Amino acid sequence: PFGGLKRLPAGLLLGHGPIRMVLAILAFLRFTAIKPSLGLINRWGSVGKKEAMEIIKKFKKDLAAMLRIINAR
Amino acid sequence: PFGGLKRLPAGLLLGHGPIRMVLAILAFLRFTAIKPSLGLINRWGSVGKKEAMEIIKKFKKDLAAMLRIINAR
Repeated sequence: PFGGLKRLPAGLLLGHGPIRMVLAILAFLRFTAIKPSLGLINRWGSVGKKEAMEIIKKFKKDLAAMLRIINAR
Repeated sequence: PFGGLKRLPAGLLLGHGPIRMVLAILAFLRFTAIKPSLGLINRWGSVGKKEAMEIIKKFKKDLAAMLRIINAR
């Protein structure tokens, strides 16, 4: 009925939480052309290049999976 | 400040709202391995293949841009 999340965890949109979820909500804001908060931008600017690259590349493969689901539907 | 979004709009996690934002939050839930609600699943299964392909391909361009920014940092 509600799925795994009733709402975003407190502080996420302000840059607090696990780095993968912070980068995912940053991706969500970019997908929807919404400006992120200052805390979120600070978090984005402070993540190590390596771990962020890994996280975003995995996001890329998640999108690829969604596209395959759409094609196969 | 706190960015253009203090919280997700009402109903979005339950599948209500513009299709781009609904697919963006589905992407977020996939990125973070969180199960979507039945309403979101219904939206996902009901969206036109063409329109969803276009939206998700644009998301792929957004992730490419984020990766570009990380590489530039």
